[PDB]
Amino acid sequence: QNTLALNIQFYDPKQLLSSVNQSVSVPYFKLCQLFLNKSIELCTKHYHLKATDIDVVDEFHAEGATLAISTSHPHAVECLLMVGTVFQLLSDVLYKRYREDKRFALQTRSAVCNAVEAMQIDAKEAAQRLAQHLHAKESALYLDNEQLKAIQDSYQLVAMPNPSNVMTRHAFMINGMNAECAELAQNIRTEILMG
Repeated sequence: QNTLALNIQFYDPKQLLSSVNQSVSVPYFKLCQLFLNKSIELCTKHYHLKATDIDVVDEFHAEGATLAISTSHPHAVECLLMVGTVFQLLSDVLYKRYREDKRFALQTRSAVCNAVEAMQIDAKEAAQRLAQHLHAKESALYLDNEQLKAIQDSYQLVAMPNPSNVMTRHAFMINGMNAECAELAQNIRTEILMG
């Protein structure tokens, strides 16, 4: 399919999304979407792509958000992973701020995936299935051999912990990133927050 997908989900161990008021959840989902749109804009700019080169499949809602990008675009893998990295940094700032203000907020988790041949599922479904097994602030990926080579020098990958299903037995947890990668993510987060 030549597609990569990014799925973001809230971590909600107390099932607060099952009782939160629409008056609070609607604006919160929109603020998460605005931060994600700002990440798309500056990450695509960095990789000489347009914001519209990333498809908004599902806007933020209680069950998460999904983005997709065609692998025909140069830097597609690096760009979508960076979008997830920057969004996760913004999400952590928002969560800490709202909790201090005793406002509703949840931590997020994310996954970037290509289609999974053994499972016969597409990228969107793979990213949704991988992100569902993550905990707060975690990020994971499933990429074909070629795509892994293009980013294993940028990201520090480890095997998934106590994997319980085929999707988690195939994925890698993102444990960290190299110096160039960390500097770029922080600089984009700073540009989005400051001004």
